[PDB]
Parts: sequence; C-alpha cells; structure tokens
Amino acid sequence: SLKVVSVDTLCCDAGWRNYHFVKLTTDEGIVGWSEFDEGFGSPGVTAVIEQLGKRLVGASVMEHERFFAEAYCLTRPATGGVVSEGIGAIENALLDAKAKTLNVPCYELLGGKLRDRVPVYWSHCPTWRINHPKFFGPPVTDLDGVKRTAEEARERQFRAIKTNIFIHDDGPLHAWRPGFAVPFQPALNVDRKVLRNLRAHLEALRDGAGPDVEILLDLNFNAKPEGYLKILRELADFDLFWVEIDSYSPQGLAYVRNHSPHPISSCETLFGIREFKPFFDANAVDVAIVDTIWNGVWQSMKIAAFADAHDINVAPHNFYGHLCTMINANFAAAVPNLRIMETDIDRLAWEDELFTHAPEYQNGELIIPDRPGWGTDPVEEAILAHPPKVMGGLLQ
Amino acid sequence: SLKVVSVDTLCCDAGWRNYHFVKLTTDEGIVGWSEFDEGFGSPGVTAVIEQLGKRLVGASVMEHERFFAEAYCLTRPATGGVVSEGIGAIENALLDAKAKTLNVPCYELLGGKLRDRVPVYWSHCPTWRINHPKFFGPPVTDLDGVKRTAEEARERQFRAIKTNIFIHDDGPLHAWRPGFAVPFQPALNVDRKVLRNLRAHLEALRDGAGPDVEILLDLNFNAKPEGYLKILRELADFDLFWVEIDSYSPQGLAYVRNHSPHPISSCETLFGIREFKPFFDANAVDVAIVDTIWNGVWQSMKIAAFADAHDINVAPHNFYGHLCTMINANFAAAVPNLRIMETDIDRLAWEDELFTHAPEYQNGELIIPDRPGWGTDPVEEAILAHPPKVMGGLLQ
Amino acid sequence: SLKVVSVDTLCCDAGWRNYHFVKLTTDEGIVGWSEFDEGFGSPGVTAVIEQLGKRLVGASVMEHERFFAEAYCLTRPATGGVVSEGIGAIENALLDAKAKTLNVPCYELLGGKLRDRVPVYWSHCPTWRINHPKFFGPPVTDLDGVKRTAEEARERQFRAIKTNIFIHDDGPLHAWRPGFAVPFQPALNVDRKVLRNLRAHLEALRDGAGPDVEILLDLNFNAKPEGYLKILRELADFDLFWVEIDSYSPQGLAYVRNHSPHPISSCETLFGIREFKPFFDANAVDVAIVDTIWNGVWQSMKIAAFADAHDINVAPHNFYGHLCTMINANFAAAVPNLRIMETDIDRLAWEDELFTHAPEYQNGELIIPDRPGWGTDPVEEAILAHPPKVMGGLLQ
Amino acid sequence: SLKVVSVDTLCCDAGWRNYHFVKLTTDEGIVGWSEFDEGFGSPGVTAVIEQLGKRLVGASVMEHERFFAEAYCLTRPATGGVVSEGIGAIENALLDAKAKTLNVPCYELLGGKLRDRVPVYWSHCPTWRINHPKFFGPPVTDLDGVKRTAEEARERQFRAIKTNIFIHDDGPLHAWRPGFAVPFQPALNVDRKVLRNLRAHLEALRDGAGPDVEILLDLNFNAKPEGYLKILRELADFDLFWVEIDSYSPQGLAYVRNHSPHPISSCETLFGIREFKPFFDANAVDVAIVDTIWNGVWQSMKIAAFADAHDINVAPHNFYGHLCTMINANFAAAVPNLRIMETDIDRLAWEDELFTHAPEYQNGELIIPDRPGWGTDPVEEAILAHPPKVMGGLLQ
Ligand SMILES: O=C(O)CCC(=O)C(=O)O
Ligand SMILES: O=C(O)CCC(=O)C(=O)O
Ligand SMILES: O=C(O)CCC(=O)C(=O)O
Ligand SMILES: O=C(O)CCC(=O)C(=O)O
Ligand SMILES: [Cl-]
Ligand SMILES: [Cl-]
Ligand SMILES: [Cl-]
Ligand SMILES: [Cl-]
Ligand SMILES: [Mg+2]
Ligand SMILES: [Mg+2]
Ligand SMILES: [Mg+2]
Ligand SMILES: [Mg+2]
Ligand code: NA
Ligand code: NA
Ligand code: NA
Ligand code: NA
Repeated sequence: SLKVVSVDTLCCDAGWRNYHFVKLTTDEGIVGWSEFDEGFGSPGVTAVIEQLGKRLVGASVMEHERFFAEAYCLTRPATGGVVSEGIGAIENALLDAKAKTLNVPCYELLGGKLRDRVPVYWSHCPTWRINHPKFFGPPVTDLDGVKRTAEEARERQFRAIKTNIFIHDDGPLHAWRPGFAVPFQPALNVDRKVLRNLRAHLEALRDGAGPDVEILLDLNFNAKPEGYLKILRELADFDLFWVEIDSYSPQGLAYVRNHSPHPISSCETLFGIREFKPFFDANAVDVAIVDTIWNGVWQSMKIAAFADAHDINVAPHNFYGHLCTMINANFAAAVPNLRIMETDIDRLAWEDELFTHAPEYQNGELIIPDRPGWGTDPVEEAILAHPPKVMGGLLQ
Repeated sequence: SLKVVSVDTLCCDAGWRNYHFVKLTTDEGIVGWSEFDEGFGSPGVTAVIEQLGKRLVGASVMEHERFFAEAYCLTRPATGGVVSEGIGAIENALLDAKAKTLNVPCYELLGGKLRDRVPVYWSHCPTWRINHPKFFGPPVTDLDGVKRTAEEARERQFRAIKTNIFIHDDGPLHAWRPGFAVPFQPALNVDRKVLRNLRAHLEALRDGAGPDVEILLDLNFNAKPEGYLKILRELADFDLFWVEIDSYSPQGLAYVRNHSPHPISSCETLFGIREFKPFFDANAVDVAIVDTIWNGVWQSMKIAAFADAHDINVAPHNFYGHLCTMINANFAAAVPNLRIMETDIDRLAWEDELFTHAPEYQNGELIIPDRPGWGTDPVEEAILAHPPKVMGGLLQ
Repeated sequence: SLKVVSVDTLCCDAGWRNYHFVKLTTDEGIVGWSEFDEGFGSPGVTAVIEQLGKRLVGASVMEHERFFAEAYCLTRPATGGVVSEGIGAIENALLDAKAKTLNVPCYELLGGKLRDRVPVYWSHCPTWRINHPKFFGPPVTDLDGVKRTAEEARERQFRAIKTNIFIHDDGPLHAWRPGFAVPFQPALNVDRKVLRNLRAHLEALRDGAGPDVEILLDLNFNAKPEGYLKILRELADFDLFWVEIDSYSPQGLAYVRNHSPHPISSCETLFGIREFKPFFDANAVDVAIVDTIWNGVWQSMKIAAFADAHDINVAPHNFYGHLCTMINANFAAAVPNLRIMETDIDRLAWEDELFTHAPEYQNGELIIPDRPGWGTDPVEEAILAHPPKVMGGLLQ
Repeated sequence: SLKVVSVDTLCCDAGWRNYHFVKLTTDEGIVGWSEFDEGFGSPGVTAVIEQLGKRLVGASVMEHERFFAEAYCLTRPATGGVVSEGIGAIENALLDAKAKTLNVPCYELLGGKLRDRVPVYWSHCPTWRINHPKFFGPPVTDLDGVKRTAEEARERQFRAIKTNIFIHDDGPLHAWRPGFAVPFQPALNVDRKVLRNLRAHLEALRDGAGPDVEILLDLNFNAKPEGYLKILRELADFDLFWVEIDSYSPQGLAYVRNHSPHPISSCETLFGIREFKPFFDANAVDVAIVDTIWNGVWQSMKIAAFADAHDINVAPHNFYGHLCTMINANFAAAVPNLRIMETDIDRLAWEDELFTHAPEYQNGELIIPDRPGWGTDPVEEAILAHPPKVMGGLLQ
C-alpha cells in the first residue's frame, strides 16, 4: 500500500548547532527525508512533529495537501512559528517520499524544472569564519582576513557574497547581533561605532572581491527603522546587490525601502501568503526571501506565485546542511521568478559524511540534480556517529 | 538573594485534556506559579519553557520585563504561537513570585485594583455537557437538555451564557467544529443544516434563559466570511450579547462586522499589540478577547491599553483550570476597559483537589481575592495523584 | 491604613522659572513626591491638582490607576493640556508613595529594570548659557563661546549635546523663538538670516565637539512645514543625531520627515496613546519624545509600549530639576525601546540644596539609583528658603 | 485711548455650579464682558485668564486676533482644554468691548446678521428637573413627570426638546452618567437595564411631546462605540432629531454613525479647525456642535466656515447663564449653516437678577437683540449678593 507507516525524527551535531531530520517510511519501504532546524529561535519543533506525525501514520503518502489542511485545522489557534515549522518539515518529507514513489526528482512534483543550474551567493562570508572559527577556517580575525576571504570567493568563481555586521576596533573582531541579544541592548540603537565599522568591513570586502563580484549585506533584526535608515545613508555610495532587513513592521520596512538607494530584501521568517501580504501591500521589498524549510516547499510554491503576481523575485533561505540545500535546489529549479540562491560554502569537516550526495557547483552555479526525491539522503550511521549537543544557535 | 534558582513544569489530567504549570523558585524560597495549555492547538510549549527557563536561572526574579526582552530577542525569528505561549507562561510565574516576594496580590503590580468583583459569563454552556459528558454532567443530549442548562444558569444568578455550534437533527447531538477538523471539511462551508440547527439550539437556550440573561455565541474558526455573514443574517432577529469569530483576515472580519446587527468579538488567539493592530485599524471588532495565559499578564496590560485608546473594551480568554481563572481575575481587577470575564462554571470532579483556593462567585460575579500572588496555588501532591494522558484538546 | 491623608503643592524659585511639587502623605506616614511645571505654556496646573487632590484624600494609595480612571472621567470634556498635567503630577506622587510603601525603587513598579545606566545627552547646550546667563555660566555671547561649550561637553565625556536656534550677526547673541512669541512673528517664516545663523552656530559647535560627539538640533514650534523643509535642506550636509520638530500637524510633520536626511523626533507635548497615534499612523517620526512628567510615568509606559509595536524608540522629555530627572531615570530604566535620555547638565547654584540626592553621571551615562521611590526627595526647608517668583518660563 | 486697562474675573452661585465672568475695561471706560465655566471638567480656567490678562493690559482693545495669536504662542505646548478656554473667555470679552466701542451688536463684527430669530431646543428637558430639583421645578421623579415636562414644552410652543439617560426602575429616578464617574463604572458598558430604561423614558417623553415636537437624545461620553451601537439598534424605531455622542475616536464615532438610522451630532468639547478635522475627514457627524464659550466666537466663525465647506450645519453649545445665551445668539445670527440653537429654558430663581437683560423667546425662537455688545451685562452688585460655592458641576 501507499500508507505512511512511521514518522521519526533524528538529530546530529553541526558544531555550534544541531541538524534535525524527519524520516518518513511508507508501507512500500520508501523513505522520505527532510531537514529542519531548532537553533534559529525555534525550540519545540521536534515536539510538534512528534504529535502531528502520530496523526499521519495510516494516511496516504500521496495526499500531502490533505495532511497540511488537517494539520492546519488541528493547530489553527497557534499557527505560525514553530507549529508551522513542524508542518513544513513533515510536508518536505512527504514530498520526498511521493517523488521517490513515482521515481522522479522533487522538481517534477513542482511544475517540472525550468532551469538546470541556479546562480548562488556564498552566504555568511566571512561571517562563519569570524563567529564559528572552531568549525570553519581559516579563522578571520581582522580586516586583512576579511579582504582575503573576499579574494577567495572571486578566485573560486562565486558571483556574489553576503556578510553581516562586525566590530573591528573594540578588541577582538566580533559580530554585532543585538536583535538576537548578542549583546543585550534591546533598543537596537545604531551608534557611530557601528556605522564606521560597517564601512571599514565593506571597504575591505570590496577590496578583496574586486569590482565584478556582488556584495550582499544582511542586517537581520539588528536595528529599528531609524537605525536601518542611518545605516543605508552611511552606505549610500556602496554598490550593494541587496540589503537584507527583517522586520515585523511592514509600514516601517516600506519607509526604509522608500529611502534606500539599494535593493531591499526581507521576509525569511514569514509563513504563508498571509504573512507576506502586508509587506507586498506596503511596497516594502525588492526581493522576498522565502524559507521553504520552514514553510514546506509546496506552501512555498504558493508564496512564490503570489510574489510573481507582484513582479517580485524570490530567494530561498538556505543556511543549514546539504539536504536543506537540495530541498531549496528543487524549489529554485521550478520557480520562474527566482532572484538567486543562498548557500553556505564554508562546510563542517563532517558535512559530507552525513549525506549520500554533496551539492555540486560549477562556475558559480548550483547544478540541479536529477535523482529521485530531493537529491540526497541523510546517512543514519553517520548521524549516530555525530551525537547532538544541547540546543545551540540563537539559544547558545 | 532574589535570584531565580529553578524553573520547572508539571502536568496533570484534566479529563479530555491536560493542565500544565510552571513552578519557579527563588533563592528566598518563594514559589511562583502559572498555568498554561498545549491542547488548544499548541504542542511544544513545554519544550519552549524548558529551554527558556535555563536562561532565567541566576537572574533576578524582580526583572520580568528584562526576561521578556531577552526571550523575545532569542526567539525573534519564530515569535508568536507556541514560542510566545512559553514566554507568557514564564512571565506569569515570575509575576506570582514577585508579588509574593513583595507580599501583595498580583493586581498590585498591575496598577492596583479598580474593582472588587467582575461580572462573568458561564462559558461553554451547554458545550461542555454535550461534548465532554464523561467529565461534566448532567449530560446534554437534546434540545430539552439545552433549555434546562439555560434554566440552571438563570436560577444560579448568572447574567450571561456562551454556547457554540451543534447539530441536533442528524442522529446524536454533536458539535460542529470543522475549523478544528471535527469533521474534516476544510472549506468550512455553512449549509442549510448548520443554519437551522443553530437557530433551533438558540431558541431552546433562550427559552431556558428567560429574557434577561444574555446569550453569547462563539463560532470560533468554523466558517469563511461568506458563511459568517450567512449565519448572522439567519440570526438577525436574535438578541445576542456578542458573536465571537476568530479570523486571520482583518479585512474579512471587518466586512462581516460591518454587516452584523450584533456586536462582534475576536482576537483570542492573537499575540501582542502588533497582531491586534490590523484588526483595530480595520474596525473589525466591538470587543477584543485577550488571552493573558498565552500572552502573559504584563504583555496583556499593554494590549488592553492599546484597545482602550481605540475605545474598545476587552475580555480575558479563560477556559482552563482555577489558576488560569485567578490569573485572569487579577487582570480583570486592574483593567478599566473590561467588557466582562469568561469562566467555565462546569468543573471537573477533582478540580478543587488540585488547587489551594477555589474562585468564589456571588450574584453572577467573581470576587477578586486579596492573597499574595494570583490567589491560588497548584497542589503538587494532588497533581501527582492525577497523572496526565497523552495530549488531548484539539489533538484528541 | 494605606489611605491618602493629604495632597499638597509646593513651589520654589528656579531663576527664570519656578519648580512645583506634589507632596502626598499616607496614613502610614509615607510621603510621595512629584515635580511638575507651569512655565512651559501651562498656567493652571496647580489649580487642577488642588481640585483633584481633594477627591483623592480617603482613597487607597495603592490604587493609582483607579484614581487616574476617575480623574479622567471627572475632567473628560477638557482632557489634555494642563488638566492632564495635573493628573500626571498626582500619578507620579502616588507612584513614589506606593514604591516607598513596598520599600522598592519606582522602576520595580514598572516591570523591573532592564539597564543599570542610561546614556544621556546634555540638553540646552549652549542654550541655557546664552538665554539665562544670570543663572548658568560661563555666559555664552558669541561663536567662540559656542565652540568652547561644545569642547567642555567632550572633555566631560558627554556623548551628545542639543542646541536650539540663535542669531549671531544682529547685535548681541539671542534665541530665535517665534513659536513662543520671542519675537512676535506669528507666521513663523524662516528667512535667509535664520538659515545662515543656524549654519554658523552648528559649524562652531561641531568645531568644539569633535567628530565623535553627537549633535542634536531642536527647532521646537519655530516654523511651518515649509520652513522646516528649508532648514533641513540648508543642513543637508551636517551630521545630526536628530532634528526635533514639534507640530500639531501629523500630515505636515510626515511630509517634512519624508524629505529629511536626518532622523526626526517630536511628540514632547502630546498626551496618551490617543495623541501619539496620528503621528505614528502618518510615519511622522524616527523618535517619539515622551513627557512622563506631564503624562505620568504609568501612562507613559502605555505610550512606550505603543511606540515599541511600531519599532519606534522613545526619549523622555527632561528639562526641569533633579526630581524630574530621577522620575525619568526610573522610566528609562524600565523601557526596552529607549533611544537616549535628555538631561540639563547646567545647574542652578542652589539645585543641590533643594533635593536630598543629586543624579550621578559616569562616562556620559546616568546611574539609575536603587533607593525606595524615585531616588530623591525635595527638601521642605530649602524650598522655603527659595521663595517663588511670579510665573516665568514662556510666560516671562 | 483704546488700550485695555484691566482684566478681571468674577464668580457667583449658580446652585449646583458657579458662573464665571471676565470683565475687561478700556481706557475709554468701556466694559466688555464674557461668561465662562469651570464645572464642566475644567478646573484652572480662572488661573489661565489671570496670567494671560496680565499680558493684555496696555494692548489695543481693537486687536483681538493679535491677542489670540500671541496667547496661542505663549501657551502652545499645552494648548487645548482649559488653556484654550481661558483664551476663548478673554476673546469674548474683547469682542464685547470692541462692539460697544463701535456702538454695534456683536453680530456686526461677525459678518452682520443674516437672521432676526433662531429656532431653539429646550435642552436638559427633563434632565434639570430630575438631577437638580432643588434649583429647577417642578421636580421630576417618575415617568408621568417625564411626560408632563414634555407636555409643558409643547404648550409653550417649543419645537424641540433634549433629554439624557435615566434609570426609572431601580429605586428613585436618577441619571446614568458613567462617562463622568456617576456611577464609577469606567468600562462604560451598556446593559439591558440601561436599554429598557432609555426606551421607557423616550416613550413617555414622546407621549407628552405629541407627534410634532422634535426629540433630541444626548448620550455624552457614556458608552464605547459598542454600546452606542446597541443603544441606536434598541432605538431604531424612534423618531429622533439627533443622537448626540461625544468621542475622542473619530474612527469609532464614524463607525457608529455609519450604522445609525438617526442623525448624529458631536464635537461640543473640541477646539479649533484642527480638532474638528479628523471627525469631518472620517464622516463622523451629521451636525457639529461648537462651543463658542470655550473656543471664543471669532475662532468659532472659522470652525463654522470649515463645517460649511463640508456641508455640515453647526449648533452652539449653550447650557450656562444668560450672557452665554446672548453670546451664542450673536454667533447664531451670523452663521449661515446653523442647525438650531441650544438653550436651557429651566432657570434659576435668581438668574434674571444677575443680568441687565433676559433672552426673549417667541413662538419657539430666540429673538436676536440689537443692543451694543452681546446684548446683556452681568450686574456686579447682584453677583456679590450670590457668592460662589466650591467648584461644582462634574467636580461635585
Ligand atoms: O545570519 C543569521 O543569523 C542566519 C539567517 C540569515 O539571516 C540568512 O541566512 O540570511
Ligand atoms: O471553544 C473552544 O474550542 C475553546 C476556546 C474558545 O473559543 C473560548 O473559550 O471562547
Ligand atoms: O527648548 C525649550 O523651550 C524647552 C523644551 C524642549 O523643547 C526640550 O527640552 O527638548
Ligand atoms: O449634559 C451635560 O452634562 C452638559 C453638556 C451637554 O452635553 C449639552 O449641553 O449638550
Ligand atoms: Cl538598549
Ligand atoms: Cl470541504
Ligand atoms: Cl509674522
Ligand atoms: Cl466598569
Ligand atoms: Mg537573512
Ligand atoms: Mg472563543
Ligand atoms: Mg524639544
Ligand atoms: Mg451634549
Ligand atoms: Na516569524
Ligand atoms: Na494565532
Ligand atoms: Na499639546
Ligand atoms: Na476636549
């Protein structure tokens, strides 16, 4: 039969955070996988999955939108956030199982592909080498290190890189992440120190990148509109591919964008057409970042179509492990209005051990694979060789 | 010292669902409690609390808004829903501990009281006796039972009662709850059967209530705007205190209200000024229902003040156990713009065993107690005598 | 008992204006104080307090929100302005009495503190030394004096300074304050003379400040939107922390801000969420200035929470005596979305005599005290040694 | 010369409140008078007048708009409310002095008259006979009394009457005025008791009035939008000339009006074009009530012209003593877009002693007098024979 027989979760060490997975088995013996995350502000996702998965056993693996509709009803009062993350993780495992059942890549469930390769940017560059030097080397500890990381991206034929906010002139080099309580300064004011450091950092990065490579800047939730505006004015004369700003104020974000000489991206934390709508209504973004790992890829197709009707291009949010990358690859393959794809090129020394296939890059683009399902499977034996730690990420 | 030494969660049987509690201990030996819930669409709250509580140990019990601000930063990407429920549960335990530390009732942290007693409505009447007859009697299984429950409310001096949607003429009497997948009909269409049953039910309830007692109707998430409008037209000639409609469409809800001859209430599932704002901007409600158990009472004071500036009165969402009632009582005591308070008068046979003090009612009003903290404590030994079941509620 | 036994007002000389105080005594012997003001356009506040205080005697000191709600009802037709100032003065005295009664600093009634120290700006710098040289020295009478005052701020480790509008090249140095009828030119036109003087002044101030110290500009009510726009264009190339503009035209202010290359602050004269709302709806401000002396600190917490939902940071309005500073300190301690705190560093030669404790500053920040109540008490005997003059301020 | 030599205030007993007056003397010996009020939520007006009058002595009596413009500058931060009431009282005294100086009625300063007589309604009917029976008889203590008062209005050829909210069936007959804390129920909820009493009262009043006499209903600030809507639905089948609702929520009031089968009036407490604007923008009113005693008659001409551009007719707020009536008469004489004029026909036994001329009525209309100034003067000797009491009105 085509019934779901079991829904399990697994977890392994990813250094400063854990990777999580859904493993869904059908009565046919087919296994569908997804990857999900709890460290990005998201304790409880596993608990959600364990409850919702109980309801799924006995149901048809083919009927993923039936499951979504039921799940949404059962959790309607507390929808969004970690509830919706659990639903999306399950959806993505179901899609893998269905694609494998029909012997096709996941993009064949999503309209077929319309491109073979997707341009990417090398994300968290040099962010990972500064913030998590024990896991990603060579460690970056100064402005010259910032420049050399940018030089490395260019030599490796990457077309674009994305950095964050760093303080260079107050002792050791460190991230400025007050939006996430590092440091705890909940007003999120932007002072002169923050501004001249941003400038110094980007000048060094541009130095290393050369004039052709594109530079993206992510400001996450690290200011209020006032401060975002001050940052953009400070950086008026830089050539930025986009400036990324997360906000739960469509009005505020729209105001910032209206006064921005750079393209503005946002929305990576949002769920469903519903949450995206007020941002589009407000003219708040140039580019909509869609987290398909969180939303589920099927729900994300609905969001991409909505953006398309507004002539807004989308970019997948992709900063986890290889299976997340392959999930997003299949989304990217199928979406016409695709801005670019995010990927972390810095890898854990054991990343490849955890998965059956690695993403393949060529001339700054990700090759879309053509194997049944997402294109890679977690390896149970390697997962068990890398036991998880207590929650990390934002909660470290 | 005034440091938090431990944050624990406890759980017990409440029949068709469980009760959950936060137990927070200070270095002084003071214990603050809250009650929270997972059955109302909300798996994962305990997992959230267990992570966030780790960060709280070692911090000052007095600084509850510091904790909130930090927590909000740490979980910013997945805020709302079950994350915000965990934060609110912790907030409410912290408020209890601080009030006990200063030897005052919680309402003294909230501006002082401005009323001694609060009028209530008897909620889920006869809903609990129909849907959970094994726990609340006498069982209601027909229209005459509906009438007699209403007669009982009047004789007991209750001024108002709230019912839901029931089917009387299709075999046994049963709830109509498609919004929550009982039955699974995800379009949420409202047919003729639903309409004439609603009518039959309310006529019987009005019969028993007499002309003075107020009747509230809760439609929860059980239709789309189209269907809510059909329901209201059908019930144009009924005298309803309010019709309660939950919606994630401010535009849609506003439309319904604009065509409603009855006062409309909503918002019980919403978090923070932020989520309430689009509803108020749209003129969507007569009354804002605030879930202070979910939001935390301190955050709910901010929401009540926002409603007050719009000349909107608020009503606490209160359909759990005695500690929830006492938490809401303290909110109700302090808020000027208070519509009425919800309370479930049907009680579990062991409800009183679980808590040190029961809410006291007189002439259809809840008496606001004047003991340190919320006014009641869960009893650990009784909690352990009532071990929990697997998750129930919407997930049963 | 905890009943209020008396509500008195006191007044003393503050040079070019008077200080006023509310003294509230409980049956326990506890005395709560506030400071208020009449010179800033506000004759009648004392008369309001004397009527409203009569109603308060016999009521519980703990129930400050009950008092507010009653007061608001009794004065509803003429709410705002000097009526609301009287209510706010009484509220602040009640908060002091309640905090002292519970043996805690006032910030413990406001959510607990979330910071130990608050960055400040040195306000009316060099405004006080130019306009009131008989009370604050060394007198500033030219551009070199302007520069040296700025140099002094830097040497004293202040991070920011705020100036106003001055005419340098038309005889003696003097303030331009047509908004307040000095001079009487009620059109409030901005001519070339005003523009080049503003420029000359700020260039000198920047000269003295160095490149790190922040410069704020307050334009008060001294133009119409047309003129504010001309001023901002003239000053397009200056690095200003904010430009402060008071306006009773949200539409007009929003227009100015939309065309401003500097952050815009306003709202210091506004009362309640109600009056702030149209400004936030219009996108009129970067920063909301809140007068907690006028509003009352409890009402101001509601306003700060409203601003927070709009991702707007707030700044207390603080330009009176030490008790006002300490009141605002407690507000600043408790509010997450705090931009910065205003303070007048120039002091009267007898300022310290009037109060039991002086505000303490270190490395450009105000230290939040931890004594019961606001942190300082007016001294009755010193108040009587400094008898008041006839009303001054704007009415001088 | 034409200089102002003195500005004085006087006060006398008006039973349950005091009357206040401004007395302005010119160097020519001409005396201009106005009447003002403090009991209607407005402590401090006298204090405002005493400060502002000091600035006026020495200035030209002819230049009333110069005075206003200066005053507005001097009090700009706390404008509105009791400050603006003081300015308006002074304006009205200045207008009297100028009209007397030029030997004309005040309406000749206001565009000339365009009508000789103004239709009125008999206001506070039977409100004054119920609430202040010691001053206005015959006392009304039941529904038959309500009917007979209405019969008396008809026999006396009054075309319209205005009543308020009364409770008939809960012991003695009493006013329902929770908006003004009588009783203190700050939520301002409207229950079934309030609704059926309103109905009983109006039915009795209609009984006595007959079918031709118009009935106005004033609900003041006694509900929230929810409750106003419930009241209007309850009274859907009554023929009401208007329903008067005071609100500081233009959005809320507009909503109520949009669902009202009766004309809605409001605005009696508002100051200047500025405060009226959001109500007109929102479509909130059929009729704008203008308080010219509060605003000043010259400022009120600006407000009437603004209403006229919106095709909104205005009605003066007039519920004080004879001089207030005569001030409003002159306004009413000059304004094209005049709905009707309010007047209290119930008089104090000493009302006529206080003034040189009484308003004259004929066939339900007020005759506009043609004497220099407003048309009546307070009598100093009679004022002193009626010494004031402590503040009454809302503050009683
Ligand atoms: O930078 C982070 O904290 C991770 C998420 C993110 O913002 C991104 O990948 O664009
Ligand atoms: O009826 C339910 O499902 C419970 C929650 C609710 O809607 C209420 O208590 O008002
Ligand atoms: O400058 C003034 O007139 C005093 C009030 C003010 O605007 C401020 O302190 O910011
Ligand atoms: O009824 C009152 O309290 C007096 C003022 C009023 O509303 C009116 O005269 O229309
Ligand atoms: Cl901060
Ligand atoms: Cl369906
Ligand atoms: Cl001018
Ligand atoms: Cl109430
Ligand atoms: Mg990002
Ligand atoms: Mg409900
Ligand atoms: Mg200012
Ligand atoms: Mg009225
Ligand atoms: Na989110
Ligand atoms: Na929700
Ligand atoms: Na103001
Ligand atoms: Na008013």
